[PDB]
Amino acid sequence: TEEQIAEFKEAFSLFDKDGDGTITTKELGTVMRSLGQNPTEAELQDMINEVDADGNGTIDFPEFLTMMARKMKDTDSEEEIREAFRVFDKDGNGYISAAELRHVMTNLGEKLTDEEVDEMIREADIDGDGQVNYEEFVQ
Amino acid sequence: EEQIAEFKEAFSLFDKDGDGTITTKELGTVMRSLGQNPTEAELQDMINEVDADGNGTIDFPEFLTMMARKMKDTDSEEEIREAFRVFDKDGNGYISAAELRHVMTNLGEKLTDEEVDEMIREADIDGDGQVNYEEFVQMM
Ligand SMILES: [Ca+2]
Ligand SMILES: [Ca+2]
Ligand SMILES: [Ca+2]
Ligand SMILES: [Ca+2]
Ligand SMILES: [Zn+2]
Ligand SMILES: [Zn+2]
Ligand SMILES: [Zn+2]
Ligand SMILES: [Zn+2]
Ligand SMILES: [Zn+2]
Ligand SMILES: [Zn+2]
Repeated sequence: TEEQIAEFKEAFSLFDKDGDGTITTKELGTVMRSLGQNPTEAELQDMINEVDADGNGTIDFPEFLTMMARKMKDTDSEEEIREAFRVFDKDGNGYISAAELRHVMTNLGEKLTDEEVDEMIREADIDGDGQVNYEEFVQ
Repeated sequence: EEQIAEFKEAFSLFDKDGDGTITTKELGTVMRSLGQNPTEAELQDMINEVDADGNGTIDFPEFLTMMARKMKDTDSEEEIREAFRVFDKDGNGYISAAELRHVMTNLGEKLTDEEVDEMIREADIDGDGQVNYEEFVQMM
């Protein structure tokens, strides 16, 4: 456990009174109340929306992690996209090359022709440089 | 950091014609330049241990495998595990449904609770409701 997952798993399961894997405004409100806080039904749905990546109005364990990390959903989202980008950028120079895309896609089970790889890099290459950078990846 | 600049320096030495790939011909020239007379078979062999895409020649990412001391199967397994780690947000060794949904969404694939639960279904071989590493390797 990191800056403790185990503790966050503890916390989450306190909040998630009914064990359904999500924390509602209802359940969130009960806990805040127990600590002598009086949030409104809007303050609560706001607390949830800060982290509600799948937009369902409720907090699942992953999104709960965002909360615990202090982050908003947009920031958490950007960390995850970067971890993805890093899987492809094997040499870590900030750009995915055609060879890297082909190499890693193949290693992840998706064998692509030199045709399909060159096309995928074409499409995403906005800077015009023959390589896919982080901002370019983000689409 | 310095490792990669020197690996990049090395690759360009080998890849005399700036191709972006290293052939048995080019590989053989450098070995010849130093101590050895490898056979065509020995060279094709050297390449085959890192040729992930099977095209018979060494590109730069495959060249990194060599320089990491690895074979292609080992390199491949590390890259899968890095992928698995993107999904396993809490790092306990299992991709939950909530995790798959959460990370797919954040990578620009919004899936229904329906499709996520199906995806975990199909890859979940031991029936525990979660996708472990070996199960992930199978799904890919
Ligand atoms: Ca609940
Ligand atoms: Ca570019
Ligand atoms: Ca190759
Ligand atoms: Ca997990
Ligand atoms: Zn949610
Ligand atoms: Zn997240
Ligand atoms: Zn790169
Ligand atoms: Zn060449
Ligand atoms: Zn590799
Ligand atoms: Zn399983």
